[PDB]
Amino acid sequence: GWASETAALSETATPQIDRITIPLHELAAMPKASQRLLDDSAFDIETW
Amino acid sequence: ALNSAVAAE
Amino acid sequence: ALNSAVAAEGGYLVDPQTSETIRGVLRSTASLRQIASVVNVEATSFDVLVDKTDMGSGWASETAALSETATPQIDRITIPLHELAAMPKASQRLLDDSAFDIETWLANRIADKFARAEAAAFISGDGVDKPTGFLTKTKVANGAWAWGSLGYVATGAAGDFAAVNASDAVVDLVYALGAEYRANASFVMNSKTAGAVRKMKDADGRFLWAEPARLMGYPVLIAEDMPDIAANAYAIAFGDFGNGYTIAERPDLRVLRDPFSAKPHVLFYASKRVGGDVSDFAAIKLLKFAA
Repeated sequence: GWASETAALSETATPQIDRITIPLHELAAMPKASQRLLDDSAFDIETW
Repeated sequence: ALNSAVAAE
Repeated sequence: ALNSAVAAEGGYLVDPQTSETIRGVLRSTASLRQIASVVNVEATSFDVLVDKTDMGSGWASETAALSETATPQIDRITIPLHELAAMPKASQRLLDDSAFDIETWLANRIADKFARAEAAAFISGDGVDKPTGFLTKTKVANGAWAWGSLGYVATGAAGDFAAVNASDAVVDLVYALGAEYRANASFVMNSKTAGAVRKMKDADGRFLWAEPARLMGYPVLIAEDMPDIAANAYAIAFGDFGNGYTIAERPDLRVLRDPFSAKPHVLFYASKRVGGDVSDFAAIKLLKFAA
């Protein structure tokens, strides 16, 4: 508030804070590749 | 004295 | 830029000049401090050591075999040294915008009010929390005078001076006070007992008493705290207050500004501490109006 030349001047306010939690999940993919296919093909499927 | 609002004080 | 009389046509340019120092009403400063014994003391109390009796002398003969003689007994009177506090509340917006030095103005005014308020304690103050004045000191009629009391002489009629002869109670009040105490002794009255004394006159209409306004060659302290002429009042006192009344004090005016409790204000707390009662019971006589 402003002020009154004759006032109690009470405690006004204070920011009530909030905590936001970033949960930090994991992102995972597991593709299955055949041990035949990974060996006999000409293409580098392991890096593809 | 007291406050500056009311003149007589 | 026309005339200064009307405000609109150039009357706002004239900005009236304020005073140099903020004045005040000038109340009575006659406070018994200039007639009593002020002692600086940094303690809780003050103990005067008086002698309530005297020794003995011999006039020893040529062949006398002189024996013992008296040696006086000694009274300790304790000055309690109470404190006197005042705390006005002043606004910070005033103190920042109020070009007069408001802090030292309140200091002057608090010192004035303390010098005025300790006078009533010096004169008619009681025991608790303030100096015990000389009026509240268990008066015992003169002639039957012992050490633990103040003497008085009585005027006669109940609410006035004596009808047949006046100015006699005053003069045997003077000559019932002791020879050495009258070297520097003073009357203490107030401003409307002094008026009633000056209004007394002889049978012809001429007032019979002849800037300190002394009475019969003795100075007069115009107090404002002794009672006026009542039925059993003690309106006029007289004596050697420089030996009779001991004021004990600290000669400083302790000021603490308090910006925290009253938060938009400043709240100067100023307090000196001062005490005192009678020290020599023979040095003050009183005027009772009883009989």
